[PDB]
Parts: sequence; C-alpha cells; structure tokens
Amino acid sequence: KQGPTSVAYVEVNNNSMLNVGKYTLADGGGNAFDVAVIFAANINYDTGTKTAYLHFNENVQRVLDNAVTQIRPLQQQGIKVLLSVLGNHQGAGFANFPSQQAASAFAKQLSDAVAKYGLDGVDFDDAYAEYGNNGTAQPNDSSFVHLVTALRANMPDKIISLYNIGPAASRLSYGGVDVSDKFDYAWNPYYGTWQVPGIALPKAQLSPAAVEIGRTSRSTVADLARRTVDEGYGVYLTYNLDGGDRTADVSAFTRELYGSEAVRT
Repeated sequence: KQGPTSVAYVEVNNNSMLNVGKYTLADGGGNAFDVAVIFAANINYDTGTKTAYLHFNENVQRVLDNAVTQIRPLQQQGIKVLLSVLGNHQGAGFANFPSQQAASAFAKQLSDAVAKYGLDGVDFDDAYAEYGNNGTAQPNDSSFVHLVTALRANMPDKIISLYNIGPAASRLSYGGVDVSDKFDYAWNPYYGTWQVPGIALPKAQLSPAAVEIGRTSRSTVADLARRTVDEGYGVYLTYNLDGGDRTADVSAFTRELYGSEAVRT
C-alpha cells in the first residue's frame, strides 16, 4: 500500500474504535485507515482554582480503561491511535493558558494520558471552548505556543496533530518559537471541502480534504481523494465512521489514494 495517510476520527461516545481495522485493501495492500483518533477528551475548567484540566467523559474513559480490547487490536494491525482534545464550553481553551507553567501542567496531563494508555499521540481541536466563560481570558499570544512546546518536549517520539480551526491555529509563534514544525499533521476541519491548512508544514503533513463518512457523498469523497494526490498532499482526513457496512464510502477514497478498493470483514 503506497499513498496518502488516511485518518479516521471515531465518535466514541456512540461508536466503536474497532470499526477502523475492519477495512483493508482488496489488492492485499493493507489497512484502508492508517490513523484512528479517539474523539474526544475535553479541556475543562476548575473555576475555584482557576485552572484547566484534561477532562474525560465516562464513555471516553471506558475506551481508555479497556484499551487492550478497544485500541490494541488497531495498533497490532499497524494503525496508530491518537486521542483528540476539544473545548468543552468551559472558557478554558488551548489559546487560553495564562502562563507557561499553566500550559505546561496541562501539557503533562496530555503526555501522561498517552503514556498510561499506550496511545500514539495527541490531536488538538480548538472549538467549543467558549473563551471567556467562568471569567477566563480571551485568546492570548503565548498560551498555545507554550502548550505545544511542552507537549512536544514531553513526548518527542509521538504524533501531535491539529485541526486547522480556532484561535490556537493562528497563534503558532511567540517568543523565539514557532510551534508549526512541532506538528506532524494538520487538517481541514470542514467536511466535504478542500481547504489547504495555512501552517508552515510540508504537503505530506497536510490534509486539505476533510470528509464525513456517511454524510458526504461518494463522488465528493472520490474527487477530494483524487485531488489530494493530484496536488501533492500526503494526508486524508475521514470523520465519523460507524459500525455499518461503509465499504463503498471507503473504496471511494482508497481507489484514488491507493488504486485499490476496500473489503470489509
């Protein structure tokens, strides 16, 4: 199998992670999906102590707790598994940490989660944070730079990704550090569209196409996958794969990226 790295965000609160490893190429080429993303843990806020924390919904906690049965089968098969973190209407967000050490503390909660659950990295989705709630600050210039510098510093061997969205995505430089090269991948967050992320990252690390498996049409999936190769980009963001027979949707993109169709167990 040779071509763009395909990614699949899975809505764990209502779908199994295990569905990602059930699609492989008909040409004996491998998994249709290279990266699977646990969606999602949240950035919450403790108003009384004025500090953000890495929050996990119980349904999310369960995937973690049961990692051997939920995540491991993917990794065993060659699929990398990332945990994504989203704003949670708490005011606290990735472009919000008031100091280096504040960002750094959260940075550790992210690296530890990755260490105890055997994950392959973290993904950042800056949306819904609702900056300003619970008396928090609006987005500032340093926060994100501080948090990514620390995350990268903590886990130099893992993947660190982000959706190209929110205050954080345009707050990559501060001090003498631009955190863009600290990222492995960056993707378009608007499903059904082509929008090349404006971060200083090689084309192979960018995913201008974002699609929703099951909402976005097949001609659109196939055409956006055709365009990823046509333009020289190396990633392909897929979102919301579930437990139904999505072979046709998958083949639509595997045909263009890899020249093969996909079969499902």
